[PDB]
Amino acid sequence: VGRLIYTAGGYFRQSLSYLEAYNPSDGTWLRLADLQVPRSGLAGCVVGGLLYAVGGRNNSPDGNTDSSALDCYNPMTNQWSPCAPMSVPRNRIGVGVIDGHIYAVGGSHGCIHHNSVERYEPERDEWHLVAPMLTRRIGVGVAVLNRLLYAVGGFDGTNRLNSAECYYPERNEWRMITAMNTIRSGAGVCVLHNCIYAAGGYDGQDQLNSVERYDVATATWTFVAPMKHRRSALGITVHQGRIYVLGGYDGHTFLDSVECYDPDTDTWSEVTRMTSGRSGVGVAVTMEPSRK
Ligand SMILES: [Cl-]
Ligand SMILES: [Cl-]
Ligand SMILES: [Cl-]
Ligand code: NA
Ligand code: NA
Ligand code: NA
Ligand code: NA
Ligand code: NA
Ligand code: NA
Repeated sequence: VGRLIYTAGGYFRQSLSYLEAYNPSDGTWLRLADLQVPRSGLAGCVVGGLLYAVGGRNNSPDGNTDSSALDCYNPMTNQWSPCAPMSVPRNRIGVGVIDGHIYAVGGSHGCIHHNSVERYEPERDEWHLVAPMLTRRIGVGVAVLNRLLYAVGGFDGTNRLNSAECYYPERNEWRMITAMNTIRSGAGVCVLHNCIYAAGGYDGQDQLNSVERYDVATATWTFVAPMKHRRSALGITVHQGRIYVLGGYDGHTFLDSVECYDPDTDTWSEVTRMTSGRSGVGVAVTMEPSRK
């Protein structure tokens, strides 16, 4: 019945295997089954109650490799299971879910900065390429609003981006929308109360604490209250009508801070500290694990 905030993987000196679940009510962190492979720069999402870990990169003292992997965690068994991999490795990926399908957007593979996009069908365990973005985007933020897919910011290999573009599944076409006020790579992007939020990131000079919100009806981005802590490569999710931001990098430290945005008051507050600081996590929300 209760839902937890799951954080998977991340980076602190090397990529991490942690899966931990935060209970915003009783404050606990539950330590769950490790990822099969340590990964940073991955994304998390939930479909049908199952948690998915998508893409990323294994930075290890034995060597570094970008990842095409898709893996699925079932809270009712506390077990990970592999899925079919993506067509290419995608480090610093963004993902969104439309109609029960997972869209993997952008990211990098070595020196390749992807504009390509592909779609996963859980009911067939198959990926299929769809139309590529207008822009190559690593560290791209992704959100779904009214069954359209939005790709926000990122880094094209040369320039960091304030542009955003919108994918129409029925047309299989990408269209540019209004750009953000601020250039951001590695921002946290999510949807809350029918608006897209973009929090934090890196503009090529500073890590950011500013937060802006996109309203489709007006096609305008508007600043809201900034986070307490500047952070790039943060994890973000929505739980019970509030945004949570987890970890990240502030130019000096890998943060363990978790901040929570209340839209009704337009206020951020620090609510917990992760068990260790890290950046580049995948985050999503689903039902708590079966006690056993
Ligand atoms: Cl590509
Ligand atoms: Cl919820
Ligand atoms: Cl994520
Ligand atoms: Na592992
Ligand atoms: Na995500
Ligand atoms: Na896989
Ligand atoms: Na298929
Ligand atoms: Na960044
Ligand atoms: Na707005």
